[PDB]
Amino acid sequence: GSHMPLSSENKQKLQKQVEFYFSDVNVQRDIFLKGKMAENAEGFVSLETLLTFKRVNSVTTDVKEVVEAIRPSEKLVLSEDGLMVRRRDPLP
Repeated sequence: GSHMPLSSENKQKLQKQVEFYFSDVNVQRDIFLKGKMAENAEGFVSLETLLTFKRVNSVTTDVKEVVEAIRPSEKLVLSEDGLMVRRRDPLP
């Protein structure tokens, strides 16, 4: 969308896609994602990593748009510097 913005509705759609990858059901089956989460004790995963996932990549290629899409979430928490995101809740 280099030429057009990511609307509020599309931000909400992307928000749910990020929540999808981090959901209790999915995360427990994702060896790659769990591997990234285990790189630090807070379970933070870089937004650039998220940009490589299909459901995110089809919507945006800019970490800054991912930050705006994610912020409203009550299931995810952004790092102080806005370059990473983690689950609000501990692994099941």
